[PDB]
Amino acid sequence: YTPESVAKLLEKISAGGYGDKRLSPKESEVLRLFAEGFLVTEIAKKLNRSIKTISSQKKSAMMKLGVDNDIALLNYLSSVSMTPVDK
Repeated sequence: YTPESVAKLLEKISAGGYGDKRLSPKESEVLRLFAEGFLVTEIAKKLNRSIKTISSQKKSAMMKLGVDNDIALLNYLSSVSMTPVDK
């Protein structure tokens, strides 16, 4: 969720993310729960599905946005500020 030195590093590596102005519906749901706290296991159980279709969906958001870490997606949603939770 929130480390301290990989989080200051990752917000310095990406620093923005203004390409596509909204990310796809299931991309935004899987990222909203990852950004809230829930992990790929609990995000799949909450959305009523397996960890495989969640992992393909989080890897579709990771590869479309251009990141190489799960914490880098959490930085992305805080950097753009899509949700009102500052995190």
